[PDB]
Amino acid sequence: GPVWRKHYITYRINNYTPDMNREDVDYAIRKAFQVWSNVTPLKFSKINTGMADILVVFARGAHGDDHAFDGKGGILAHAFGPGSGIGGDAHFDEDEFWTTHSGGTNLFLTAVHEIGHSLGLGHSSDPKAVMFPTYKYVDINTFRLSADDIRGIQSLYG
Ligand SMILES: CC(C)C[C@@H](NS(=O)(=O)c1ccc(-c2ccccc2)cc1)C(=O)O
Ligand SMILES: [Ca+2]
Ligand SMILES: [Ca+2]
Ligand SMILES: [Ca+2]
Ligand SMILES: [Zn+2]
Ligand SMILES: [Zn+2]
Repeated sequence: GPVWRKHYITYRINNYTPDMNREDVDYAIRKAFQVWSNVTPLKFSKINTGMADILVVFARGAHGDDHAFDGKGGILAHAFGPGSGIGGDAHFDEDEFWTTHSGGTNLFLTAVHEIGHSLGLGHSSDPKAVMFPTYKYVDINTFRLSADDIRGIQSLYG
């Protein structure tokens, strides 16, 4: 599948969930990109204007693509693989309740998984991997990529 053919990648947060403090949204997404730059040659930068490689969106229901959201629960988020336009973009379901913690849905952990998709990673069958296809909460202050995640991303970059 496609991969980014460049080392400097930009992102942009299109809008903010009302579920969280703004600076906490900024930090969760930043930390989530950091998980992947930790183990690859990629560098991620947040821009506040113009076109970014990865647009970060909060939206509910039908939101202008072919991956409608489904209300609270079920699908939490989705992301497009590397490429032009909507490629790379990561959408988060506003009908979920995003948090910094174990309540509602953890935005950081979700974003790590979704940014894996934005970078061109598929799913792992290992329940310990962040790329396992089903959301499972782990403590975020001690989060670490599984060895399966690392081999997956390192198969694509670096
Ligand atoms: C359009 C969707 C069907 C695909 C999407 N779905 S998801 O919201 O169910 C999702 C989100 C996060 C995870 C996840 C798994 C492990 C750790 C952290 C997040 C898994 C599934 C996904 O796999 O990213
Ligand atoms: Ca949902
Ligand atoms: Ca894009
Ligand atoms: Ca919400
Ligand atoms: Zn979408
Ligand atoms: Zn997934």
